[PDB]
Amino acid sequence: HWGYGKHNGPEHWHKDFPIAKGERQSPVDIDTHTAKYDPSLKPLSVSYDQATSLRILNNGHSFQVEFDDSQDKAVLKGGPLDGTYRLIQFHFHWGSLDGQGSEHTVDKKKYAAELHLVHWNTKYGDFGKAVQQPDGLAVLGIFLKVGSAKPGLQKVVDVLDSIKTKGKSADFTNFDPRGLLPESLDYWTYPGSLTTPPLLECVTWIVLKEPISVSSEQVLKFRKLNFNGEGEPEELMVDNWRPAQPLKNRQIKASFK
Ligand SMILES: CC(=O)/N=c1\sc(S(N)(=O)=O)nn1C
Ligand SMILES: [Zn+2]
Repeated sequence: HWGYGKHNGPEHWHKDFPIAKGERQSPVDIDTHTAKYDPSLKPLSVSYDQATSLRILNNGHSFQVEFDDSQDKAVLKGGPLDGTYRLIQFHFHWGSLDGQGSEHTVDKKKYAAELHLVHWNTKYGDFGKAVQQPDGLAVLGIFLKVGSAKPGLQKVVDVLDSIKTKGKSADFTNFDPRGLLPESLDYWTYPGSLTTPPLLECVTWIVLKEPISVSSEQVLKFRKLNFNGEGEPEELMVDNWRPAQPLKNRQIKASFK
């Protein structure tokens, strides 16, 4: 099975998922001096006031918080998007050390972690259909840097002990994802892919310029999770990030000058 270890990590994925060597793979390095300002780009519209969180799960590759996406409760619109995209879950990627952990890089700089807010395009009716379309998903990427604690993240950090191993889940209601956003919504955007298998090239990536800061104690907690299931030999959940992929025939656009 695929993973992030030496024998089943990102450089092995292409044997089971040949699109790994595809034309619009993610993540990528964002070169700030060659990104193109596009003033036709609209401001992002984030409407999370009615979000309904349900559950948090250790999926063996990360942990994810799931939302009710049965109606237009929490949606993303605007930006480079046409149409409305519903939030279905968020998850993180992080490192073993503070100098690594993000998937995207900015002028080759890595961040300590990267938050992904995953949304799907409601014109396709459900998530499984949306991933088969080039404009099926929109993922909001937010960088984490180590510094001062983020209050809005503590409720997440506090329940990780209850989902330590693969396949564990816990009730996680009334979580407000607005507490995870930076102050500014300026962004870069490019067409790309899911960054874990099946690596489908169905994503409009929206990567926020401004990182959020978390404390060392907060990220430490991330690092105490386990890839393994209960009763199995312990393998700490760290470095669950894919390296930057070739940009190839793509342009990164910026919403800001
Ligand atoms: C949200 C979901 O069900 N899946 C995902 S989201 C994703 S990511 N990391 O956001 O590009 N990769 N995969 C496989
Ligand atoms: Zn992700």
